[PDB]
Amino acid sequence: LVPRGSHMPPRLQRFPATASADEIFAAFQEDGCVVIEGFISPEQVARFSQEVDPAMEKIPVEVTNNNSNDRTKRFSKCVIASPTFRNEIIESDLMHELCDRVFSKPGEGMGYHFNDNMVIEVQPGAPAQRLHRDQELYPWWNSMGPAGPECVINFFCAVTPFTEENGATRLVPGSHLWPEFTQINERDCPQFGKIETVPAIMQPGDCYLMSGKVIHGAGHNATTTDRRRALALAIIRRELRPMQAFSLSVPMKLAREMSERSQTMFGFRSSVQHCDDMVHFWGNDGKDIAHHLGLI
Amino acid sequence: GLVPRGSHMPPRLQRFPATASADEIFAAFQEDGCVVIEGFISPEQVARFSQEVDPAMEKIPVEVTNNGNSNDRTKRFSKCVIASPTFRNEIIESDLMHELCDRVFSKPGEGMGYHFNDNMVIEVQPGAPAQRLHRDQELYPWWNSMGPAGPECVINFFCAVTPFTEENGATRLVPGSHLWPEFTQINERDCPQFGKIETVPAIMQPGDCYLMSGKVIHGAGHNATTTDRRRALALAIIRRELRPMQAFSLSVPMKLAREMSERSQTMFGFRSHFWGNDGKDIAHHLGLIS
Repeated sequence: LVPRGSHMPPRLQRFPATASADEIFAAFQEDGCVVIEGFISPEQVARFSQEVDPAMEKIPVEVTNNNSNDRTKRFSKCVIASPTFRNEIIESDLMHELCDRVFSKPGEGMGYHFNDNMVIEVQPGAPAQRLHRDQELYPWWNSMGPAGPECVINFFCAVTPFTEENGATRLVPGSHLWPEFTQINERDCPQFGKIETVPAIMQPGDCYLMSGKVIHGAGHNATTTDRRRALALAIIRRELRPMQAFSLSVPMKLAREMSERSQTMFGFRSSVQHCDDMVHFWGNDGKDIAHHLGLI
Repeated sequence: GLVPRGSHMPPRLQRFPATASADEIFAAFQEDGCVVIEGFISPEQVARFSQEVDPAMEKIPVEVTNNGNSNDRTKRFSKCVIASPTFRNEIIESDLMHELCDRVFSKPGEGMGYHFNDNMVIEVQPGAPAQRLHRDQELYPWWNSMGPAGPECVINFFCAVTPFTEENGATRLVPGSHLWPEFTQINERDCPQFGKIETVPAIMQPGDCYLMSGKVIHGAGHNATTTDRRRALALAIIRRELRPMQAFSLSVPMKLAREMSERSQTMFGFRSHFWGNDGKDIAHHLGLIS
């Protein structure tokens, strides 16, 4: 708390992973983003960081003369690398309940799947990325405005601490409700230069859940020694294409050891949509693709 | 000229030979939302395709349900690559199809902006009820909310494998419905025009197709015949950002994938930055790049 008269920056609500999902969903609806403390346990986060570390050592640091991949290591093969990720982290019931509240329709099953599973290590000195919305990946989505449905949501987990100085993500709460969704540039955004943000200060295992409609951007890692790690669990709706071809690069040995909802998340199993007709997305001539892969 | 002077002029489908300019076909497609391409598939290849899928079509039982869904007295079959050499080696390698797909979907400097949604043999059986009027892009349920200012979602190259007649269940198209100001469900509750919606049959010979926008209202007609099984081949093509209805890269044998050109590998998801592999083309891991 600050002296009376100080300006108050935007509110980023926070809940323990033990709070009711409806009370966390309620804050997600208000602000577009919410911090879930203890989403991952400190021992699970430590084990995951250690389990992906040898792959992360082999990634070189990309340094360039301009970007968002400037001094940032990126690694997406978490299912292959980390048993704690594939056995425990993706199996968070709180994650899946919130995904259902966002994405799933009645009588249709899982309305969502994985877009990506990226580990990020932001090096000391890495610059701050432009303000943007994640749904800009699906370029038509902004044109539907705040009345549009959700494209994507992110559970952005802290693996090491997120501080203001080591570059914690800067969010714009309530930007999912602005009347018009433009790109954030001088030409297109009238608020440009005048958009107040709030960092997502978190401890390891905390995550923020962020709508694809919310304006955000990574902060500058101003430190001397802090290599800030994050795990982005990016989840899209059933009808959108994933940025990783998990079902073609994850081995069937790991597919056979997954639960049915994890197979669905990675495309080892289909989902049934109802269109006036029950339609399989990602199916096989009227059957679940899981039959053919030997998973039923 | 076309209609007797003074009469109401109904909707009509422009027709082009397959040797016409893709620019001339695409102008028609933009004006009306659909266009016939005569001879999209050659007579010899159409015949070889039908014969190659016939055993797959024979092992498909005929439902007689009266439940109003799209499978009542309608056979549907999506394993054309696996079943037909002519399909995978010849029919999908039409330069005109890709030139048209490139004008609908591709942006400069980003490669192919499209891939396959489905490859479906649709054989309407004698007696089949008419299907509901719909837009194909209702499969991506938010798209209608964007209106005619929205971008293109899906297009289908709907090819006649056997003749399409007014009497055997030819599709009834509503040209220009891609420009109506509000895209709603086509039913009594939601559509003010319901019951006063002008359609046209797509009359076609084996090898003809119509290219149709996902924004166009259409529906199969009733097969009033007693023996005419109206066989069609629907090549559905979507933006690269959208999920296919078939998991073609998990069901098509790698043996067939290695015989595809690069562009057909891309159509089926054997080649990729969507659908990638941790920063690299998935075709590397699959062993398809040399």
